[PDB]
Amino acid sequence: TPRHRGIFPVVPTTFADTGELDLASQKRAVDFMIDAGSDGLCILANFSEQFAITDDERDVLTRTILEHVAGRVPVIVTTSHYSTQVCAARSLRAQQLGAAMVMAMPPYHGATFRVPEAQIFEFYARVSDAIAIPIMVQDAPASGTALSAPFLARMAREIEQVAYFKIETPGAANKLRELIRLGGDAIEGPWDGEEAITLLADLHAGATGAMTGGGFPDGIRPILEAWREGRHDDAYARYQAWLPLINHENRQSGILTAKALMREGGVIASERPRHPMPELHPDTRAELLAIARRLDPLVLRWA
Amino acid sequence: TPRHRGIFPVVPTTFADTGELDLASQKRAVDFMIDAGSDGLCILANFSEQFAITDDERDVLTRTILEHVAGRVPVIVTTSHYSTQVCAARSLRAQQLGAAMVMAMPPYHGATFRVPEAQIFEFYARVSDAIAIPIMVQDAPASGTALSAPFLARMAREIEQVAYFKIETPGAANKLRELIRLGGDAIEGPWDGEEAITLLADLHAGATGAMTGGGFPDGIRPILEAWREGRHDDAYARYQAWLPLINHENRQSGILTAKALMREGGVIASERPRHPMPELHPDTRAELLAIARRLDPLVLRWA
Amino acid sequence: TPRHRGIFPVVPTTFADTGELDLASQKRAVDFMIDAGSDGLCILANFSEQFAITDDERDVLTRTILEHVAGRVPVIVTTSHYSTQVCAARSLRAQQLGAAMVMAMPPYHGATFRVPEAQIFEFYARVSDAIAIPIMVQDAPASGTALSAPFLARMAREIEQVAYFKIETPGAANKLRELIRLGGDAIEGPWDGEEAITLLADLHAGATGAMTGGGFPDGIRPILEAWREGRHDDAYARYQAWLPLINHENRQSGILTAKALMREGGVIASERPRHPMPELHPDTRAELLAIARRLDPLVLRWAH
Amino acid sequence: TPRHRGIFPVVPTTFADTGELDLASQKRAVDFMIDAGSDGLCILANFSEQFAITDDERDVLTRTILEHVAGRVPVIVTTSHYSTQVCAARSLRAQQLGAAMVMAMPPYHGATFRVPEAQIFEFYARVSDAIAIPIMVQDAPASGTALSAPFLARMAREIEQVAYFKIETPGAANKLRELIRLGGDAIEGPWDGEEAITLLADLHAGATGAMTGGGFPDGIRPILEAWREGRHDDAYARYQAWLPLINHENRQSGILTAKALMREGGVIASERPRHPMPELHPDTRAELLAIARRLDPLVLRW
Repeated sequence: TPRHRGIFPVVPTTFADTGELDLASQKRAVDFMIDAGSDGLCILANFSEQFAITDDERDVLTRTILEHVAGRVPVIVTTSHYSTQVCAARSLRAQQLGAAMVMAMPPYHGATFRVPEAQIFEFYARVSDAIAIPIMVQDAPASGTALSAPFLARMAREIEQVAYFKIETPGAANKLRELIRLGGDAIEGPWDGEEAITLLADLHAGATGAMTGGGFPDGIRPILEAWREGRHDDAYARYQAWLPLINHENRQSGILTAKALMREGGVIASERPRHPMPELHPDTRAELLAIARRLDPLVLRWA
Repeated sequence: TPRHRGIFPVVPTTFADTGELDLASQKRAVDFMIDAGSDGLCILANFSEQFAITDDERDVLTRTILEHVAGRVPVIVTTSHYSTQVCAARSLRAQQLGAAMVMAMPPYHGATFRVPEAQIFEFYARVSDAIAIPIMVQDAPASGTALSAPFLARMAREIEQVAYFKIETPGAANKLRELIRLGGDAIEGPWDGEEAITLLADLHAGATGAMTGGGFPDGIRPILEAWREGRHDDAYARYQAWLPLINHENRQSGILTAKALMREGGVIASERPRHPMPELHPDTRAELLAIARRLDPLVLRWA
Repeated sequence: TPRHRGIFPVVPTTFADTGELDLASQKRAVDFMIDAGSDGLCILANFSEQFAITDDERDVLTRTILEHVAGRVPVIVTTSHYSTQVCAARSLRAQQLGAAMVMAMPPYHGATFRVPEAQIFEFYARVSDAIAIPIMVQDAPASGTALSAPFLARMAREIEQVAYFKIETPGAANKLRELIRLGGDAIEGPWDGEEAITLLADLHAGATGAMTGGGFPDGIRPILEAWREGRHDDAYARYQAWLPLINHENRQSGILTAKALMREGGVIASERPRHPMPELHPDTRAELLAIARRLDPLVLRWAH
Repeated sequence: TPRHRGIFPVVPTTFADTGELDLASQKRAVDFMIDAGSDGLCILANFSEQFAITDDERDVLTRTILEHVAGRVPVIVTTSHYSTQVCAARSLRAQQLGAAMVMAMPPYHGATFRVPEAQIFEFYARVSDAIAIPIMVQDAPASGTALSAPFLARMAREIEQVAYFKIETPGAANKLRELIRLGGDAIEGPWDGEEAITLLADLHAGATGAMTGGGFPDGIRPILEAWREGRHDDAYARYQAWLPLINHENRQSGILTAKALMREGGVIASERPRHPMPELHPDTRAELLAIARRLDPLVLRW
């Protein structure tokens, strides 16, 4: 039934050492992630350092990546913004350029600006009225906004284009179960995230998609395939094999994991983050590569 | 000795009922606030709904307001952004269009993306390198970032343009006390904020400027002048008279307090916030105007 | 209509200089606060430094303060605890010593340990099933726990003893409006707190009670008097006169406001908090007494 | 050269189904965890549901557990409390009953009551003046209190009994690197926690001790043994084998992991938490046992 399933890794934003956008590295990283087996791509998400770029750069990347994907895989464009009209504009802007789906945090700002449920509902309702592609609601700690399972289900049933969900708050597996139980057939895509650290538990709960990091979709995807085909022991086997790398990305190297792997493999030219995000500790990067070389991922043997 | 002191109210951003920028009303709001006796103005701050406007709208508002002010009063342009290079470029642009000062939060995003002290310092150090006008460090809850007084004085002594501070975390008076003690004459501008709810205590602590709401700066300003010339009983008198209005702004009508008074006074065409910020409860608005009509502020008798 | 209304200020916990309980100063403040015109008292709340005392001191203070009150005014005993059975046992114990009402935060601990709505409901339902006195649900920032107006109203409808509420979260006035509309007759006591900083807005919203600081109940009570008597303009004027002192308590002197006023007024022997809560800044203490001496509060003219 | 190192798992608090203390199961739990190779034990911590018990239960549990240990292993008693004198008196009482060490969060309450750095320093300095056993500073998210690495290093270099640390804030490994460098010889034990989820990275950073869950210390301890012996590939191997179980405890079953495993293995009579802590979802419990039964833990053959 669902339009979109599988692994949809987050595309990192590639900068040159000057801090400017490095679009040549950007298309190569997309090509690798496509060649790695991704069922799709999510762009301008938090692992893309979206908070560190400008509206103009955000426009450049939505055209650059979408035109370079050329229809190979579906693309999820992250369009989060406090203003409803801005988010609807970006979302409509994304669909015209060929986006298959838009993802949006609830409206929020910083540590103190929160939006009541009634206006959060209006926010997603009006973005849904503006576009013809489905909306993925992001339930992540960065928003500091509580989206209960009953409220999430209510939006999927009462708002047409609300159909997908990225549950990455603590206890996502239990929340995924309740989201599916309460939303019924309006929950088209209950997905998890957080670099697939709880993927095994979430697949038990009914997750049909995973928004992972971009470093090694090839290493994670067979877990979902083995889960869909009922090969649960193969699922635990691959999960246990790649869990130390997943755990290192989730806890140590963080956002810069994919870029540090893509740079060591010659996929992109510079793994630098945009200042002032701290760069990777040399030992943290050393341990990341040590773990990654026990698993032989495509990123280190692609260029 | 210092370049700036007094009352520097926040200019709200005036939208049309459709949500687009209402530049005609935006110019009227500036002229009223200048006519209310404001020593200066600060634009694109939290009470300007800056988190709900686009980058293009920032540049539109920065030029349009800095052109309409025509050097009458100095203007602080808020340029906060996570990226160091983006904030520095906005800060240089503000300087080129005639800003007397720039205000920037520490780099942050949402509830979870924080920056360590070392990189925060580098952030302000690099923005100071790019400009020749003073920088106002903002110490506010919205950033979720701890900026200790030893670290704040650290920056004022060892970063060239860092000389002004807006203190509005809880216990701001006692923080203003410790900041002035550790920093001395390097603390050129120890200012307070939060709509001047704690102004009297902050004046005791040694505050020389106040960034307040934009609705009634004529009501608050005599307390700074009365304190400037040692009339602390006159200062208390005007503080007690206007504190119920200030308390209603801080606790009830919030960001929209200024636009509600201007719209009632015919100063602007629309007091609507940009959705999804909740609109004022009708009782909250009536109670706001009931207290305002008791004190005869210029905004209700200007058009 | 309701069992209780009016001002219900929080009784501070009086320590000696070295930090042990000063029950002698503890009883004098109780007498003073009743002299100042309190419709009732709340003990062991946040302004009582309840987080800094032991379980044995909690029972000592509950037994001592309730016996010294002698039924003069109703007493709300704060019984908050993470554990359902501990809070329920505390609330039954308080009821047995003469407590008129119990106040309980939702179950929580620290910055990270929270409780789902379904178990918060079960928490209060079991605390209600254990006692025969009203329960006041505390909606305050300290718990870091979201309690919506529909959830609070549902608890008031479906859980017998849940009938009072202390709304202290931001936007308390409009939340009181939504609570009363959704809860109806189940809302016996929609009250506010936060030292009466938002009282005038809250009285507009329908607030029938206030849990304030204990330093100057005589200063705040006339606002609610004039409000229940329809003298709206006199309520504003009284609110405006005492607002710089309320504001100084809310923003500057904080918890220690009541103790600094009671110490200076000779009501208690020591104002000091229990370490490591910082002591009052000298300037902050001086500005507190300066503002108070403009208002002639009983705490600075109590001869007992 | 440090007094204490190795694995010091948290002893959960065993309740009855009714909610009362189940002391009979409590002693069995302690005996199993000692049987599982624990270098020491930590009691009344967060995985013990310390926030759900009263002071009297706190005292009764400290007496019962210490007496049942009889000095077989060193015991760390968690004595956290906002009040300095209350924490000092708890730490002294723990000492007189034979505790080798005390662990204390910085003073805090709920989501809004924080203590400035200077008063935190006085808090630990005063608890140190009152006792003659080492102090473990707990740097954990539950306190909502930021403790920088220079500050933690300063407390140990300048406060006598402050000598151990449990680093559970995010990015613990990189904070442990800085704390170890800054603290110098003054840090007797830089330890990690969080059920050993970051154990490998924290061993790289120089952690010499781990405060884990109580369900399978036999499964985690060989990781520390191999690392101290310099067998880093073996340390990774045992870490990978047990990481699915560690991950499930950290993210899915949580505090109830140890008790659920012990109840299944017959160690304890009831795995329930104290209400209103939610009970384990049955699917979460079934996934936990499925993973544990792939590893032959002592808890399922005790």
